[PDB]
Formats: sequence, C-alpha cells, structure tokens
Amino acid sequence: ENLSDVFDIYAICACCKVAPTSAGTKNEPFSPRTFRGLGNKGTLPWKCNSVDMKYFSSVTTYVDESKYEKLKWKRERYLRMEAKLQNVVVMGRSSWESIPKQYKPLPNRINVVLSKTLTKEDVKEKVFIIDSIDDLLLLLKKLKYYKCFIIGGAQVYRECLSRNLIKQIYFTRINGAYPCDVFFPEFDESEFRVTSVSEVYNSKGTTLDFLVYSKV
Ligand SMILES: NC(=O)C1=CN([C@@H]2O[C@H](COP(=O)(O)OP(=O)(O)OC[C@H]3O[C@@H](n4cnc5c(N)ncnc54)[C@H](OP(=O)(O)O)[C@@H]3O)[C@@H](O)[C@H]2O)C=CC1
Ligand SMILES: CCc1nc(N)nc(N)c1-c1ccc(Cl)cc1
Repeated sequence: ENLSDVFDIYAICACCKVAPTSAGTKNEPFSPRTFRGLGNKGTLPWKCNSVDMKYFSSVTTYVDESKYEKLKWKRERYLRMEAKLQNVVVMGRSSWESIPKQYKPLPNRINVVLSKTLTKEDVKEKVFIIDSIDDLLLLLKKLKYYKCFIIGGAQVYRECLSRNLIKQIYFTRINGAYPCDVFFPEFDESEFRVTSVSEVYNSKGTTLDFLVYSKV
C-alpha cells in the first residue's frame, strides 16, 4: 500500500530563483532547476509576498466535510488490514522558530513540529512535538484530520520525498532572484506529473504561479 495516499501527505513550498555569487564554489548560473531557492539565513529569501501567503493559508486551511467519510473509510480499511475537521501542518524546528510568535500556532490547522530537542515545557503553543517521521505516521494513524501538509523545511522535504511519502506537491514559483542558502532537495521527478498549472499572478511587480504535481 501507498502510505502517502492513505494518509494524504502533501508537500507545499515556494521557491524563487537563486542570486549568483562572485565568490565561492556554490554559484550555479546554469542550474537545471531554476526555481530551487527555499530560504536564506533562517528566513524566506524574499520579502513578504502576500499573494503566496494568502494562497498558502487557503490550501493548508481548507477542509471539505463531505469528502471526509471517504478518507475515513480508506484509513479504517488500511488500519484494519494492517491489524471541527482540520488539516495537519508539519514543519521542522527551524521553520517553527522562524515564525513570529504572534502567528503561531497556525490557526485552524493541527500543528506538528518535528524535533528531537524541543520539549512541551518550553513550547507553550498548542502543537504536537514529533521525534521522527516514524512517529509522525504513528500520530496520523490515531488522529482525525482531512489532509496532512508538510510545510518545510528542506530537511523535512528531503526525508519525506526520500521515503516516497509525498502524494502531491504544491509548488509556488516566485519569479525573482534572491540570495539563498537553503534549496529544495532533488528527487526522482519521473515519479510525478503536473496536474494543475495556474494563471500567472503578480506581487508588487514580481510574478508567480502555482503548480501542483501528483505522484504517478
Ligand atoms: N520556501 C518555503 O516554502 C519554505 C522555506 N523554509 C525556509 O527553510 C529554512 C529552514 O529549513 P531547514 O534549514 O531545512 O530546517 P527545518 O525547518 O526542516 O528544521 C530542521 C530541524 O527540524 C528538525 N527535524 C528535521 N527532520 C526531523 C526528523 N525526521 N525528526 C525530528 N526532527 C527533525 C530538527 O530539529 P532538532 O535540531 O531540534 O532536532 C532539525 O534540525 C529557513 O530559511 C526557512 O525560512 C521553510 C519552509 C518552507
Ligand atoms: C507563506 C510561505 C510559504 N508559502 C508556500 N507556498 N509554502 C510554504 N511551505 C511556506 C512556508 C514558509 C516558511 C514557514 Cl516557516 C512555513 C510555511
């Protein structure tokens, strides 16, 4: 069976173009993947993009009650053989720490932070602290939710793609070049097909679009 399908594990990210460097061995002016920039110095490479922000918020928050029973059954079945509704959002520690206190935990979604060092003692926000992907799966198996969104960062995307635990990738392309030090991990793209390509959008002069890739 495909766990990414049974537990509806999707990834959502936004990547921009990478700003060249005149020094160092990391300049890739000819990179085969134009949009691969994820972060810089612990924060996003670009300045507040309200357009992607709204998009991100809608995707990760939207739930359809009518479609849940079907998911409930699909899961009850898998679990059988193995033996307010909200989506889950999963993020690495650095990502969680990069979010300003006032915006955490992300409202209307069940928050999960992956970390082997954070403790419930110092993390007062309502969030599940998970020690590993393995434990993440243990959590989803005993949790009522709609879809599970992996929202970052690079390390977390890598682990999930590497384990073939991603069913869909919601990929925002930011058409701007900014300095970057964290990039989207490479994986076998032949395993996916683009299933949604939005019209172009504009943020203060910078264009961007939204793509969705679904596993074959
Ligand atoms: N453009 C985009 O869409 C996104 C950009 N970002 C950007 O990416 C950068 C942060 O990403 P990155 O550096 O990859 O870090 P992450 O945000 O993934 O956090 C890394 C930390 O998460 C924890 N972690 C990772 N995997 C596991 C695991 N399997 N089990 C338990 N804990 C785990 C560890 O915490 P610990 O050390 O406590 O164990 C780890 O050091 C920032 O610059 C941020 O702004 C982040 C998300 C999305
Ligand atoms: C709004 C930015 C954004 N847009 C998209 N399309 N995907 C994401 N995963 C994020 C994101 C970045 C950093 C953190 Cl910490 C959490 C989420």
